[PDB]
Parts: sequence; structure tokens; C-alpha cells
Amino acid sequence: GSSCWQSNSAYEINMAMGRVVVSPDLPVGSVIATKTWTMPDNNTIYVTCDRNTTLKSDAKVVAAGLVQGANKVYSTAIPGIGLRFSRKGAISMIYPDSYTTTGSSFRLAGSTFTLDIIKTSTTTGSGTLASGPYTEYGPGFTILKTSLNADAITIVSPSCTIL
Repeated sequence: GSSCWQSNSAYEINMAMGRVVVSPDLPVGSVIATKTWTMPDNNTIYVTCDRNTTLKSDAKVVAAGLVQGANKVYSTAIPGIGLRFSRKGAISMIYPDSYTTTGSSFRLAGSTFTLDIIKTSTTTGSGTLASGPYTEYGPGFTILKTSLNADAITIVSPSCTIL
């Protein structure tokens, strides 16, 4: 059997979006905010093998406190706040998914990575998203990772209270 190792450390995207204010008029399911990062088409090899090998790469959402709902939208610890991760380019997929190809050297195809903030419920809460990993793509090991720092995405929907 073939052996495949990781020739280079993973490509990383910090998904910092800053402060976002949710409008009450925004209908359910629609986009609150979106952000797109590009990765230039590269000569760098992330996976290398000894033989010609057929590999299956999985696109994984790994962040704790995220449950997958319908249409690949992930609910949050923040009420009525959804997340959708997508990649567009030569290889295009909405997380989660998996890609299969064959070769002995493997590059990352120049592409765009897109984070979507979705309105899950008619009533939306407030808060800051947790620090750490969110996305992991690779053939049994991460070659493409997306994550957040502290205070990189703050969602503030104005509340109407009783008096």
C-alpha cells in the first residue's frame, strides 16, 4: 500500500469580520453578512506520495457548539444565527463535502473561500463567536484550515424589551 505525507503546513484563513448589526426587517434565511478570501493558484505541494495514489479529501466543520441544520447551515450559541462555509474555484463545494482525485503530488487549487452569516430565526440574539478552529479540509489530515481569533466576529442585533 502507498504512503502519503504532508509536504507543507496547512493554508490558513483568519475569518475576521468585525462588528455586524442585524436588521429586524431582514427576512428569515437571507444573508446578514458575507466575506470572501482568495488563495492564489500555487506551486506549493501539500500532499506527496510514493506511488500514484487515489485520495479522498474531506471538507469538515469541526467547531464545537455548531450543529448542522438544513441546507448546510450551522446554528450557533447565538440565537437565530447561522453559518455556511463554501469554496469556489476549480474544486467547488459547500461544507460539509468530500473530494476524490488521483496522483502522487497534490496542490491546492486557487480558489475563493466564503463565510455566510444567515438569519436562522425571526428573533436574533447578540454575542461574540468563540475563538479557535472552524473548518478543516484534507485527506485524513488538515491542509486547509479556517479559524477565528478573539473578538473577530461580533453580532449585535438590537433588542425590543418591555417596560
